[PDB]
Amino acid sequence: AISDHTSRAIDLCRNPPLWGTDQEQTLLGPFEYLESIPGKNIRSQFIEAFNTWLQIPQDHLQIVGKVISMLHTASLLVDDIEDNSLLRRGQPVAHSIFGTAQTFNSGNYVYFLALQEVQKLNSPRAISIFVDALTQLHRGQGMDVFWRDSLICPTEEEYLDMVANKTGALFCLAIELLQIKSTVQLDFLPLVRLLGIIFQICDDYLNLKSCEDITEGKFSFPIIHSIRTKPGNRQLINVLRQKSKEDDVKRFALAYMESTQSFDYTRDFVKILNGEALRMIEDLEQQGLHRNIEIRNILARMSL
Amino acid sequence: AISDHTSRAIDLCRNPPLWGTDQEQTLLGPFEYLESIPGKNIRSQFIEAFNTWLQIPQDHLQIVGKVISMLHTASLLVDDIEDNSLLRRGQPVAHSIFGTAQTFNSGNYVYFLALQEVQKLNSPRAISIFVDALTQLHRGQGMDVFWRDSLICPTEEEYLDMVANKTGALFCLAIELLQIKSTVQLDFLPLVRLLGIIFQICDDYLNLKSCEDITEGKFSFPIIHSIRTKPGNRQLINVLRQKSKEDDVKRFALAYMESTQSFDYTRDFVKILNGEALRMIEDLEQQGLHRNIEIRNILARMSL
Amino acid sequence: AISDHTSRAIDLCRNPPLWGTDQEQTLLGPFEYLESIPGKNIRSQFIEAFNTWLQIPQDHLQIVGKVISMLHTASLLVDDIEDNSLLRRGQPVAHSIFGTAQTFNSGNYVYFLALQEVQKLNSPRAISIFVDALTQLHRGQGMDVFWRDSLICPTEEEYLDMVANKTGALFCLAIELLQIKSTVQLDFLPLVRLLGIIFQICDDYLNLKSCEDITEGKFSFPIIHSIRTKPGNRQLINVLRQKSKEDDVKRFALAYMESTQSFDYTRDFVKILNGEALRMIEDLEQQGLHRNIEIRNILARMSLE
Amino acid sequence: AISDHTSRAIDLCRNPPLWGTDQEQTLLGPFEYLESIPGKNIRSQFIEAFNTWLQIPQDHLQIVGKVISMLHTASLLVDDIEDNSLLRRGQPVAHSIFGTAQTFNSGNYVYFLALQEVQKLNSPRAISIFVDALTQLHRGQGMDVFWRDSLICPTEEEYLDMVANKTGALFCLAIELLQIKSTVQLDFLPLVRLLGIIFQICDDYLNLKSCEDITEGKFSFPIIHSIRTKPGNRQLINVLRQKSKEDDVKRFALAYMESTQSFDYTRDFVKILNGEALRMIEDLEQQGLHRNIEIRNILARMSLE
Amino acid sequence: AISDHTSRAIDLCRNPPLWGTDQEQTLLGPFEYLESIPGKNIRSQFIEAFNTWLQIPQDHLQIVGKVISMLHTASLLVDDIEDNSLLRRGQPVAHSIFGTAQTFNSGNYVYFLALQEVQKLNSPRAISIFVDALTQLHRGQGMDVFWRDSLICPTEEEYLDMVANKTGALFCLAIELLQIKSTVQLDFLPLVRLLGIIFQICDDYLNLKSCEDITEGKFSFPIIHSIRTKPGNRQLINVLRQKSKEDDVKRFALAYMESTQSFDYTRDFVKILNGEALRMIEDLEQQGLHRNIEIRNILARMSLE
Amino acid sequence: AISDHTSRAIDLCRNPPLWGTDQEQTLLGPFEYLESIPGKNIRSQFIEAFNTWLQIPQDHLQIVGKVISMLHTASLLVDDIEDNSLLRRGQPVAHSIFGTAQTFNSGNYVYFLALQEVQKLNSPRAISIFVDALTQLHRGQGMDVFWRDSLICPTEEEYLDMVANKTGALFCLAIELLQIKSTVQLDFLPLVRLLGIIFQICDDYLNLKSCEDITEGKFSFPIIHSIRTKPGNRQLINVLRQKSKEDDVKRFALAYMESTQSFDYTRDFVKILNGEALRMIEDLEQQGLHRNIEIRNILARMSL
Repeated sequence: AISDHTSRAIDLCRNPPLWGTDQEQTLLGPFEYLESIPGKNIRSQFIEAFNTWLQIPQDHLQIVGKVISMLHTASLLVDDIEDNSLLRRGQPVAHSIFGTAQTFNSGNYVYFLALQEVQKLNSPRAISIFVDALTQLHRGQGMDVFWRDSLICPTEEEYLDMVANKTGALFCLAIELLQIKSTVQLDFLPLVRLLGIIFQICDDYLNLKSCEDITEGKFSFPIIHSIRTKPGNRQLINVLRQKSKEDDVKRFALAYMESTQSFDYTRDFVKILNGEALRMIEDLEQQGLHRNIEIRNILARMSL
Repeated sequence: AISDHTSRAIDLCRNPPLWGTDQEQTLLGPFEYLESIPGKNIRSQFIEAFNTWLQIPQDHLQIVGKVISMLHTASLLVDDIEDNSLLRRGQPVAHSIFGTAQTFNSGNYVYFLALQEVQKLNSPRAISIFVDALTQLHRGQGMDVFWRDSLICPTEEEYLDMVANKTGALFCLAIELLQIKSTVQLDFLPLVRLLGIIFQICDDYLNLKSCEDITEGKFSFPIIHSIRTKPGNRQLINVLRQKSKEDDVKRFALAYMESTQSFDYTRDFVKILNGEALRMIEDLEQQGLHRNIEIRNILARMSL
Repeated sequence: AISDHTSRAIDLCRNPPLWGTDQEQTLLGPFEYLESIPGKNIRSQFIEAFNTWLQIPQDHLQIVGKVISMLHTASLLVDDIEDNSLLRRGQPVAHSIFGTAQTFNSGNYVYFLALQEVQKLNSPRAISIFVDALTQLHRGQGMDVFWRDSLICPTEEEYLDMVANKTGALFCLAIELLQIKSTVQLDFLPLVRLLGIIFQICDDYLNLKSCEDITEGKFSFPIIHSIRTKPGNRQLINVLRQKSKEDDVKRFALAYMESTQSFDYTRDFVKILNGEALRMIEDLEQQGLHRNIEIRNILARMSLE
Repeated sequence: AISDHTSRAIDLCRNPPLWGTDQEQTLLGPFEYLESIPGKNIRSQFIEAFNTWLQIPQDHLQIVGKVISMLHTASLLVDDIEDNSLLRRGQPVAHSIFGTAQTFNSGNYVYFLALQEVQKLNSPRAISIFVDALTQLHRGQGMDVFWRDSLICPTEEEYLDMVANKTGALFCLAIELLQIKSTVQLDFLPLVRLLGIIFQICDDYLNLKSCEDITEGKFSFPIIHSIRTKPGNRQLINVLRQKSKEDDVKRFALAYMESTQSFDYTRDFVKILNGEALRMIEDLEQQGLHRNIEIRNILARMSLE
Repeated sequence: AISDHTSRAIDLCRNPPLWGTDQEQTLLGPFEYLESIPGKNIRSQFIEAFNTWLQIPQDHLQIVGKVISMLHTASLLVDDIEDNSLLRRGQPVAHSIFGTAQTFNSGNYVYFLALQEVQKLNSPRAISIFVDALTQLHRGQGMDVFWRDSLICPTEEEYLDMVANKTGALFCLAIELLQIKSTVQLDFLPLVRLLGIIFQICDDYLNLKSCEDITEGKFSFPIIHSIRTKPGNRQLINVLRQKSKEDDVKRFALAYMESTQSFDYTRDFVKILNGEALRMIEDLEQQGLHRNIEIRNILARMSLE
Repeated sequence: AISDHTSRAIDLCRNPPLWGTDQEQTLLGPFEYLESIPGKNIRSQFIEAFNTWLQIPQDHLQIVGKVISMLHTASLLVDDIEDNSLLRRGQPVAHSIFGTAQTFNSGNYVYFLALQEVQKLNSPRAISIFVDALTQLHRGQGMDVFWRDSLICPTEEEYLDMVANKTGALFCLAIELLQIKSTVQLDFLPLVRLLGIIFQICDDYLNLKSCEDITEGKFSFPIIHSIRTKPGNRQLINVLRQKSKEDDVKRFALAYMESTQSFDYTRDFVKILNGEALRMIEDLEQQGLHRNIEIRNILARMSL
């Protein structure tokens, strides 16, 4: 009896087995669960906005879109595990059904599957950009969680660097992966970085004053400004550390934020940055590129 | 002074900052904490033993050892936080001091730093092997977590394929990385897979009999044999489900496993596998290599 | 002194004492607590509906009703302890007030008091039926607990067999206890078994739609259908394993069940079973019995339309 | 699809299935686990000792022994669940492996299996005795649990009545089941009641001084004496209420009980009871029976001197 | 090295050091925490109301008010830690931030500081009243804790005597301290005792029906009445023993108390006591005192109608 | 019905009831338990030593002894509650049987009963000294607890004055309450203070040469000296913050204490103090008091 078992073990050692579809369906549970929920789909619009300038074939666009979607969904899974959230897109979080271990494993597995997808493009530069983007994203996530846990308020420059590490990396990688097969070889990166900063700043106001950040202890842009500009009071720190859900705490925080006139400061920053972005877009058009209605639509569609 | 700020932000957008040491130091906290504690360090012996046949320079050996050490330590962090452990190498786990999210981020960051290090060898084959090994490791870890959480006892074959995915991948990657700059191009992979299987089985035996697997609900070789030898008895599986810390339950589990004669089965299994490994070694030496005392020493060191 | 105490003990050994009323009132605490809360009382209507066909005297009817009520309440106590519930009939459970040991003891004591009450009828058949019914009830409860604890989804046939063991036994015992003193000696067992299955399926459906089963991790008819209809998807099985008390998880589970079309399956099942039950009722009446409005009313009260 | 399922359900309603061995093995897990552990088995010797006087065939003896063993093991399971114990016979309790619900269901199922086994003897007297014994056992267990939970110290007479209900019922049932087929129709009940009282008192003494009762907050014979002899001191009762696992508290409790001189009281009590039991035995032998060495050996084994 | 240190030690022995403020502020942490939070301040109204009949100077009034405030706050700290409370005056308890030993020490230190402040009035009678009042308070607190821990329901008379010791002592001491310098030398003590009893009963009523007493297992007036009127029912006692935090158990307890009709009993009790207090007030005014609006106001404020 | 109960309540208000013995036996229960265990009764010998000079009647001596015994036992109860101890005089602590609330109430009740006993002496001075001594004791206990729980190491002088507040107060009170009826009227107080400090230092020394202070976190004289010198190596501090009972965690502390040679420090300290105390006894002997060898016997009996 033991001889047959040992022989089978040795034979499998000589000839490794083949991966099956059922096991892959087991390992990709949380990923599919979070992918089934409909979303905003901003990155697809961002990608098709830049294709009027580049004009690459279709299959390359499909591959890039697939890679970006995979990476974004995996990042969402891991980030929700880290921040201890409770809802996402109006539905329960993935680890409220499957657990922490399964969700973490699924996210990492999706990362490496996405890396496997890039190798079929046959370009070392693609591997280089992929690795650098992933390193930047992990740096940004680590700094965000470190600041949240240690209760040390960052300055504006540190927060902007963290945001450029955490959010703009995917946009920059998506734009750089398209330029491989294009005949246009200008430099689009500053525009993409500015757009990422604008997007992140806009989604920190429209989350409070059309408040889960207070409940989760987030350090957002208006919160940082309010903390820094008036160090004479220590009520916002205590409110953030309490992690309360009652409406009284949220109302108090909203009243204190309104008192210090932070919202107008955010509005002015966004309006100056938007003007600079429009100037950047205009400057690129005289280098030999046609007008871009879609990029202006994307820029104007969000504003404070 | 909005225009003093906006200018700084736009300047950083056009010219990105540089990563600092005081930030990499805090992103690598748990990694260095776990690396400080010394361990068995078996992989270094495994690498040095195989170097007799390959005979490669020293810088390559140092690079490969560093990569393997980083991968193993990151895997240890992630596995410890997934399995809900309390001690590691006789000291408290790293995630009881720094937290969960910090350990997660440190592990992933170490993965991608190791990927960056491999890129310096200037070889696409290295990237291919690295990606395949990481995919295999994540597959194995996911299968372990699934079986443990949902309470199904795997068969012997499924457990062996799982163990090959989780454990033998690192050994195979380490051996394949050295062969790039080596002049002998035989096939060592079956031997490495068999050695990995032997290592895992011996570890599973030594953990119980010289009991955290009983407390954590792990499925091991003796536990699988004891459960499947008497399918009409449901005592061991219930003990695994309760997840108890009491010593009486552990003593009862050990007595029950001794009743079904599982440890003898494990010993005979390992003996046959060791005989096959020695025959495999002797087969290679007839193709034009020299006698290797180190591999025989490491093989005979762990006999049950 | 020691002599007086020893003499009293020896005398009590020779002549045992008599049971009192205070101690019985102490031992019957949880039973009276659960009995004081008003309920639906479907079994009384079930007994009164079949009495039209049998036409037995009144005293036998009172005795049988009392026995059935005792057994039902004791089973409810034990079941509520085993399933780890929090509310019954809108009120706290008995073991949230009296503890677990007292409730266990009271339930078993009521079982054996009910067995004592049957003995006064002077019929061995009553003892046989009582023993068989209690054995079946314990078998069903044990299988339910085993499946819930070990996390195995039963097949539809296994679930139906467990339901027949756990729920229909009381109905069968109630109907057979009446036939001892009746001049009608036909066979009513298939009808009562079908009625019990219909009762349980309707209760399972009405628990969720119109969600403590999701919180307790129970395996019901729609949950089994939803789990087995898409074996490659493992969301409902994980939701059951987590034992959540949040509303969003319950809403997600209900939406997922609606995606697989389980409630329609349950409705069609119940419709076909009701048709068969009406056919069975009509063939009995052709054998010499009268028309029964009450059985039709109790059958038509539970229509998932 | 739906038609086949409905037809199968209806057919199983008409023809019920058969119980399998695979499910009886599942339901009888804890019972077999506790049965595998060896024990003293005093009841077998108790049955053998009385058979010298009665001289009944062997098959009846085997049946009675089986029934008594089943009842004893089920009562042990339920008592261990209710007592919050940790070890039995040097091994973990059953509900530390299987849970509480499965153990309770197994105990009740074994009760009803034992009741089924009695029915094959074809005697109404057996059923009567069985029901009375089970009622007495449940009364005793309930009274013990109530006193322990509510922190009321019973008097000596109340404790002795509870002990007679809890322990002596099995001995009485065992002796009376043998007398159905015997030609000796004397009265043995006072002797068996006295023997049960002696058994329980000796066990209570040997548990502490050859201390889980102190950890479980029990009210035993020496504890009752120590509490009642000095009503102005409230140290032992507080120690019982704290439910401590430390050795210092147990040593303090033993020292305090030695200060009260309770163990001597227990020894003198047991000595007088043993003398009365021997007198009772000798009274029976002048009515026509022979000398019984076995009962004298059983009596003399339990001397606290 | 060791010839200087010794010199400093002997120097301190010959001339002791002087107590400093930076340590006194450390020893008075929890006291200032609890004193900063605003309160009802009923005792100030009680003192001001009785001053109309006495007409003493202002400095004495300030001293007496300070003493009473310190005593009340220290008692609040000690009870709060004894009763395992979680909230006080809508804010977290002091011992959840500063620890337990610190609050213990602060309470005792405030007791003895208050004793030191009474020595300034230069009167032995003040010391006598202070010692008697503190002894009475400790007796009452001890009896309350004993009854709560041992699970014994006091009778109405025992509860009333404990309340008189626990609550009325402070009022009696406050009135007797003011009368030292007053020129009116009648007996006001029975009225003060009646007022204290009324205040405690009203607080017990308002705590439940305007429920932490249920969570902590306290025995109050309605709870005692409900337990004692139906001694054969053991639901409220068990609810108290479980020490639950759920809302369902509290709702059930309130419904049970309403079934017994305890709140009407409390209301009638308070009404009759109020009438007697008003008659007592009117009796004193016929001996040569003026009309007192304030005492009538504070008496009519404690009406449960 | 209601009328009878209301009449009884009003009658009780008119004529208050009388205290009973069955209630005193319930509130003075956690105390009579501790009073039964035999002890060293050092204070009785200390009182009897000083009576060879004062020559007072017997009744006053009995009263003073009773008062001191009550105060000491109540202080022991409260101290054991505060410091979270497990044993006292080889027996379980009182609050391991009766709970915390009952023991605290018993201690305070005994304090006030002892105060009631002093009033029978008919002397305002007695009340004054009683109140001052109780205040000093509470100050000392509070300062110790604060230092122990806040983990701030004190210096030598503040520790010494805390000890004078905590321990010497009872000795000073006992001696002062004896001089009321004595014709001899000099100043014995500095001798009493020095004797108290010597007693405390000797007991603290013998505690580690006869062990639970390390487990609890007591700041001994050798521990204070060890932390003062070597203002480096935070191991005795941390050892005193792990509250561990393992032999190992204590096997080290004794070695670390012996490394700095604190034994010689304590021995020299106590020898100098003993010489000073002997000299102080000699000087007082010249004012006309008879030779007294009881005090010298009680000083030499506990001497290093």
